[PDB]
Amino acid sequence: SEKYFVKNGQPHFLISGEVHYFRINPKLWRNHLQLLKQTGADTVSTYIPWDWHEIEEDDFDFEGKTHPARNLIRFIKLCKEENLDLIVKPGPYILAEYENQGLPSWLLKKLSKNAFALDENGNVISPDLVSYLSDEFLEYTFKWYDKVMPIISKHQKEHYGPITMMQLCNEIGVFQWLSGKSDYNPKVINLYKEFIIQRYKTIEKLNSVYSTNYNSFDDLKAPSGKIKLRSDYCAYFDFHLFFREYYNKYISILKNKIRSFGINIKLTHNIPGWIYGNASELPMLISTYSEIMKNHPDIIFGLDHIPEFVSFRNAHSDLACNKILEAMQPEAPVWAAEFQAGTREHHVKAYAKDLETFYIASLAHGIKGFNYYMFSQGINPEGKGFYGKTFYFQTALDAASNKLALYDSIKKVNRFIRKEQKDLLRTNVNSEICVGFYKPYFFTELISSQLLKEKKLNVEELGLYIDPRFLREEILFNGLLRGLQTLNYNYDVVDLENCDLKSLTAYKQLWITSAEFMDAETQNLLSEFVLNGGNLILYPAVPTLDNYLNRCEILKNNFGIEFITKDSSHKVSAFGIEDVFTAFSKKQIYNDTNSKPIAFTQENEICGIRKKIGKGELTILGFAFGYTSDEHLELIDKLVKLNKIKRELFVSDKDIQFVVRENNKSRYIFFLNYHNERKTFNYRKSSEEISIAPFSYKVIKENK
Amino acid sequence: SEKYFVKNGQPHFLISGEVHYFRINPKLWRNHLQLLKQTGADTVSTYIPWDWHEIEEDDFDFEGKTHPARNLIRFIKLCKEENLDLIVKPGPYILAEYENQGLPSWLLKKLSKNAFALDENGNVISPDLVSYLSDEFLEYTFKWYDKVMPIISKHQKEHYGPITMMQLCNEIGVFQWLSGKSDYNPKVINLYKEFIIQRYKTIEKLNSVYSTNYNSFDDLKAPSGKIKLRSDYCAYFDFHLFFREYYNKYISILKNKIRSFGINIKLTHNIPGWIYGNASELPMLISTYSEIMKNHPDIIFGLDHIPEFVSFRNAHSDLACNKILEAMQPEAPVWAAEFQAGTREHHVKAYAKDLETFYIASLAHGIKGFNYYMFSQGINPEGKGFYGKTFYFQTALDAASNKLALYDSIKKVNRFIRKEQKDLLRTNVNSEICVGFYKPYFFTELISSQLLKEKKLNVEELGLYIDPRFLREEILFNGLLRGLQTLNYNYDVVDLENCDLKSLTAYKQLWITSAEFMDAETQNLLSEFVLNGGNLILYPAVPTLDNYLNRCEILKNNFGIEFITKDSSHKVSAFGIEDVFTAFSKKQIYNDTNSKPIAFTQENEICGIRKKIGKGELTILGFAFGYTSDEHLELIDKLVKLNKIKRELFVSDKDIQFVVRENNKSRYIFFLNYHNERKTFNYRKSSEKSEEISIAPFSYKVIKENK
Ligand SMILES: OC[C@H]1O[C@H](Oc2ccccc2)[C@H](O)[C@@H](O)[C@@H]1O
Ligand SMILES: OC[C@H]1O[C@H](Oc2ccccc2)[C@H](O)[C@@H](O)[C@@H]1O
Ligand SMILES: [Ca+2]
Repeated sequence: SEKYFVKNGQPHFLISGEVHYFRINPKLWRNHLQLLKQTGADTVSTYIPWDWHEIEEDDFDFEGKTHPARNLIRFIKLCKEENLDLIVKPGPYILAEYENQGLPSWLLKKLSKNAFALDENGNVISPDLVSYLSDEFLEYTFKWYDKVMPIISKHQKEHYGPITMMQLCNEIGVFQWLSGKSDYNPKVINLYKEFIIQRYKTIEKLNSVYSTNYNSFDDLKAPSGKIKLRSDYCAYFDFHLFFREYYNKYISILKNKIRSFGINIKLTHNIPGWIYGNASELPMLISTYSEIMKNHPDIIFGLDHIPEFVSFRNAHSDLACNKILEAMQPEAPVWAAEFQAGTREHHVKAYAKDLETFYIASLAHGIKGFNYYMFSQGINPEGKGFYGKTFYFQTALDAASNKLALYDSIKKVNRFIRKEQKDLLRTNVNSEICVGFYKPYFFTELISSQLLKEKKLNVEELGLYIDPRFLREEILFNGLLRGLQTLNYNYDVVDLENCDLKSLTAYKQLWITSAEFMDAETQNLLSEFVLNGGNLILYPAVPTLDNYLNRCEILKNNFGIEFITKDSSHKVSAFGIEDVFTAFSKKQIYNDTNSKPIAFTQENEICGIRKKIGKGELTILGFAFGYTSDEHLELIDKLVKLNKIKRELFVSDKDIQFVVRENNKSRYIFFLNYHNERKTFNYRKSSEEISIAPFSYKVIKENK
Repeated sequence: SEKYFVKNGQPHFLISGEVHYFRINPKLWRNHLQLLKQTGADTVSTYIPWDWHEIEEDDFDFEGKTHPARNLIRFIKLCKEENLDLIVKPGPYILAEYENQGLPSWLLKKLSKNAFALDENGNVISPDLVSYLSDEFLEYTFKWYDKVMPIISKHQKEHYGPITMMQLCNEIGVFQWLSGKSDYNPKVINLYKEFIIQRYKTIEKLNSVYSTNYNSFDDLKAPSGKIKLRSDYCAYFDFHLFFREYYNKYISILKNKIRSFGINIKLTHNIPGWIYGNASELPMLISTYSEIMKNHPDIIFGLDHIPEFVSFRNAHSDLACNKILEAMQPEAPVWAAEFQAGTREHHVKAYAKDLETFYIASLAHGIKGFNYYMFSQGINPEGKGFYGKTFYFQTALDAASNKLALYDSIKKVNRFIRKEQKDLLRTNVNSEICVGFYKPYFFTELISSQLLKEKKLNVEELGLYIDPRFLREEILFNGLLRGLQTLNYNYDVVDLENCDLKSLTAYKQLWITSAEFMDAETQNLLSEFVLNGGNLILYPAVPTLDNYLNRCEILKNNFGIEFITKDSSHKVSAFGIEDVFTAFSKKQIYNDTNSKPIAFTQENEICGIRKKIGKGELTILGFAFGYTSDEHLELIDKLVKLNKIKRELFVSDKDIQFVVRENNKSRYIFFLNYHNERKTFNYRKSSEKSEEISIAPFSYKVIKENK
């Protein structure tokens, strides 16, 4: 049932280290590789920078003719001689704090204006930033692939070379995320028009959905500026859908070109979204790959994990990300393509004792492989660094292959992983809670994000009051998921899109965090789930609109629900918990015919009910809570206990986190102390008395 | 020369604990006070909530007649019996996570719409947010003062009562900051119009400064919306000046009213600005008090320190804040009105082992007094909690008066303080570096802040490239001040406004972080500083404009500087350091005349020079760096060594922070490990058998030397 990497027909924990040959003295290449191998790592990973190897137009150096660190061929040869597999990442974009993000200077000087990503006025967004589908960009990308891909092909495992995986490009769409700017290149906009024509067929159909007054598709302009009208929201929503198809068109073109060279190894991509040691925005980035993930079963996405520190402040980020990736990519192992080792930023410390706990927590949280990023520090050649001379700090090895504090932490964790991998990789957690992932709430990177300074989405101007980004960050990510992890309740996440009803019935509860809008297919799915015998917890709103904010009351009508939205105090009572702080004055006040009232406003109006529908159960809360008080943890605990869900262990200290991973023969108990306090506690199933240091861990094995 | 509290003509370390009588079973009040006293605390501090005591309009209970915990009079008498002095804070605002920020529900229901803070449309900003100078608000505030102030007066120290200090209101302007919404109440806009007429006298004079074409003062409207023209920037700048006068009028009215009750105790106010464990915005909030601090020498401002954790991620916040308060309030001790104990938010943990280090770091960083907030947890009575039933977590005492883990940390710190306070309060750090505090760069809370959502200031639209908020946050707060602390070079901060040259002349170096604008007074001051023998480090710009973005080239002309602004790679070389990443493509390129070139662009154009001017030295760098790379620390170190400034100690681990504090009698060495690593290091004094020390993660050592 578990998904994991395989070597010699047995479960294999992929342990990779990132070592940038182009940033290391080649006299020390062998020493770096030997020290990486001696930690128990099996794989080494690097970019192959286009700028570094196509030194002038149609002048390629892979042999160190012009600089010894351009000897890619020797580096590949050394990986094989030192018994490491190799991951290669030839771009065209590498990012990696490399000047021009890896594109050649000669290329960026030579490209015409229409090869660049353009703002709505037709101005170049950045001299760094090409249009992914530019004819000229792809032609030059293809000429780079024509040189590097024959080398990669010849050095595949198949041909007793070390190369086992290749990444296509790097964090596709990350520049639109960080800037909050869409590419309005006329070639992109023509592709958007085609998408829209393909989707709606006639202007009459688009007008009926958007409430627009176009006489033809010629009238239609790409959305831009703030959303003022529901028609602007509709247009921006489809513009988000378009970019997900656009990114699939791009990676498909690279993939087909790669396959033409007989490259049959595993293809990868990498997911950004951490910043300042928080990952609450990474689900938005995962959502931009929805069309890639549906159309490429053979491309493995891995996570870029950048925790920076390890404490209760960010403990929930990596679990929530790993669970959402599992939801979106159920047929591949959850792995970290970039797994923090040292720090990209000198002033943002990465402590060995923090990262060691992160590595063990990551195992608890279901990770099946990782690539330490950066295992080895680099020195930027010839000022090719965007920032200073040095690439990364507090790594396992400095750029001269000096061992640093993190080295012995990685060796220790790797030795544990190698000892346990055969059993540990085959373990899962017993989740009786399912949490719905509704991707359209996440489709906002051009209008609502932590990184976008401008707020292009203001739901109150649309006659709404539940903002999807507030819902998905504060009520879901930092609220429910943080709360369940803090309470040591296992959950799984399920992608509600095309979701199999049969997959939902294993769970005792399904939790849906709902705004005022939800498509017909999802309202029908939740209707059928409850009628067939499921237990649904739904808050803060019964939805009444579809994704285009047109009337859709399927779930409301099927459940016999009636409500009025009314203003009250932020505080409610729920299940006899007084003073539960809620996000909104406006709440849903429910008619309680055939219902049990279970939550009350300060004036005793009914803002939550329970109800039997068909064979199933409904709990509807007409208010939004996250986790910002002890009453929130009390309320989640009461909700979980409605359907008699139990934690695996009794642990005497509530502030110890545990994860029980089991298969038929083996149990692992991961204890995690995310607190600056030496804790002593005892545990038993639902002497045995253990002490854990601050920001530390303990793993116990039990045979069944 | 140190400023410290004095008790009976001796240095006194003010150690207070916050204990909310209104949130504690009154049968347990005495036990809370006894346990606070047993930590060596000398004072207890509490809000007196208007909502709690004026239970209905004109129905007052201070005696526990309608609820036992309304017995303020008994709580005061218990403070006296348990030998604790008392700080009282009757508002009218208390915030304190109390429903309606302390204002009575009956008041907010009764007030007419023109008592509230309004947006530009005339919509109520928040049902909890009054207009400070609303006639209706002040009439009810005065009726509240009429009942609580006679009690406070009767129980003052000079009448043998325990009350020694009183806070006026609570964090004035904290609501205008957090919403980024200014009050457009007609009372406020009318006061602004009077302020503008008084400032400019004639519409012609205002039009000459702003470059506007108004026919009369009646055509001038309060600024709103984004700044698009230099005229919009001028209007918003005067609007900021007006709000500083507005807050001074509010506090002046409360002060005048209080003094009429015969209340002669020390008056206080409290500075907000920490959020998410970072204080980089606090200097903006303290700048909103510029006019109060000039007009009220007798109101002592204290800091509200909320670090949440204690690591390299926030190590520089408390020192930079303590130094900036000293700069604005040099005649009073640096103290924390609210000094984090436990956590206001269940999900935001406060570890005893973090806060213990914070307490010791605060001593190293020159704190002279504090009020542990919260010493005692509370339980909100009668649904009065804004956010939940429980007030604070992980405190020294739970609501029931049980000792929690933090209790023994506070007792340990208090014990050291009581043993050492006689010498420690008198100790100075030898600062040879002075950093200039240029208040106008901070005057942006209506247009540019971490908390404002809609950014109104875009300097590029004004033909500028150096944003004053980016400068003061990243180049100064997270850059130079962070860098000096990390490198263990002592610095002082000086307010450049009405700054006496004689106060600058004691330093080996003055560091000025400059935007393209700076007033004529400050350009003249810095000119005279260098001519008379001062050593000035100035970056990233020679300014060429005044506070209204009109021509002012005084400093440029006095220093014989010629420059052109040119685009280049972010990276420069400086003092032989290659690949120094700088914030901007645009750099100042200086003529080499009568100067040594010491920094070069990628085209080897000159973007920094050193020169001798009169008896002084000038170092100008035409590029912006904070601390986002190792090269930045190398550059700060190089600049400091230009005048042969030395650290107090050789320490074998550069990641150990230290402060040496000394007087004639005593030397204290404070070592601070802001890192999750057990560190073993050695040290010795820079002049004149190295000592070895092992320090735990996130921990401290203090060494006392006699002589
Ligand atoms: O911290 C923001 C992002 O920082 C990087 O991405 C960029 C891309 C362009 C410029 C700067 C950072 C990382 O690759 C990405 O994983 C991360 O989420
Ligand atoms: O963390 C934001 C602020 O949080 C509080 O301020 C408010 C004011 C109003 C509403 C909520 C918090 C603290 O008193 C203040 O010191 C702090 O800077
Ligand atoms: Ca019904």
